[PDB]
Amino acid sequence: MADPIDVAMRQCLARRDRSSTAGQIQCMDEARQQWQGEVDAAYQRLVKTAPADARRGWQESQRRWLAWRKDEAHLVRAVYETTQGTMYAMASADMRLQPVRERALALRGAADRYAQPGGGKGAVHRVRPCMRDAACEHALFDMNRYYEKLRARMPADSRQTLVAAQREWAAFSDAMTPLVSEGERVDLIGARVATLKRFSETVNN
Repeated sequence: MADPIDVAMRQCLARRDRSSTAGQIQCMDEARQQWQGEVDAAYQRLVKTAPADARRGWQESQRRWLAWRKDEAHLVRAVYETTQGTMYAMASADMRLQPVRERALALRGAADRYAQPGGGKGAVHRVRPCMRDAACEHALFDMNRYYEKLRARMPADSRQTLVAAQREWAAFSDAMTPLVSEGERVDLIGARVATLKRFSETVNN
């Protein structure tokens, strides 16, 4: 079943008074704010129900997530201020929406797993090097490939915002590795690959 937030956004995008580009973006911005409320609520359930080791681990991940989001907004602006047109304005709005949605669903999945009998066990596990897992190694390889392509295509002024955003993303990624499955670890990297790839196809020097 679709989440009511996404059902509502769908209905919103169909509104007579939201057909303009500003109206479409406003629907997405309203959805993003609602997803941010679900981030905060799922994080609160998690802190109240998780075992102590996982609780501190997730608290660390959220501190790192927030710091990344703060600087990633600067990177989003630096990329899209070199663009023109409503296709790019829409892409930028979706850029802002999806990571909030993603963070909410991850927190929800953990809080649901910790809430049932047994599931709290094994919440924190040891960190194996990414290079043992060909899936992780391939995703990392692509990430650094698109990172370098993006860095080279950006105006010299904003390169420091990519450096800063990516560094805090990686610290967020590291905080998450002990708390999620190897598959989710790979998907965290794959999601960052897709963001950097889109940036590299968008920024205009």
